[PDB]
Amino acid sequence: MLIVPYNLPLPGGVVPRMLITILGTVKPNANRIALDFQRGNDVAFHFNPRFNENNRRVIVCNTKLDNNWGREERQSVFPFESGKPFKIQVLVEPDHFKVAVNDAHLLQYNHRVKKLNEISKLGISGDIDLTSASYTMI
Ligand SMILES: CO[C@@H]1O[C@H](CO)[C@H](O)[C@H](OC(=O)c2ccc(C)cc2)[C@@H]1OC(=O)c1ccccc1[N+](=O)[O-]
Ligand SMILES: [Cl-]
Repeated sequence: MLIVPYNLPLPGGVVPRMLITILGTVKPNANRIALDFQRGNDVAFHFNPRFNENNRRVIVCNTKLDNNWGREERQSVFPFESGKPFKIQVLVEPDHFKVAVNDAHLLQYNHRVKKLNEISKLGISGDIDLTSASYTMI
């Protein structure tokens, strides 16, 4: 078990066939989770489950450039449950991040930040107990 917020270094950034696995349990009164794939201060890929946005559950994805949030991509398919263990897998492909939760495909997010080899940190934060965060080459 790790202390959140947690920074996972991604040395030399990400590359196609890099599979990032995040294992954790959602806290019982969860409001939000965030994965932030960072290129310095920019967020190439913000993955943000929201448990209570207007009494709905939604996943918000976005990019932050020069400290400005861009256009949101939203997904109502919401595989997280308060109190339950999850696995998030982010598979880097040539043109998008592919996200599967609990071995079920969830969403794709097209690369807005092009410099994948400079996306050198993943921030993990929010209402989770973090069990592990790691990556491998498939
Ligand atoms: C102004 O809205 C932004 O949309 C951005 C993407 O487009 C980011 O999701 C932003 O999240 C943050 O940057 C953020 C929020 C809180 C903390 C502690 C750290 C970062 C932020 O999101 C929120 O603050 C937010 C708004 C409504 C419901 C739930 C949340 N939320 O889960 O924080
Ligand atoms: Cl870029």
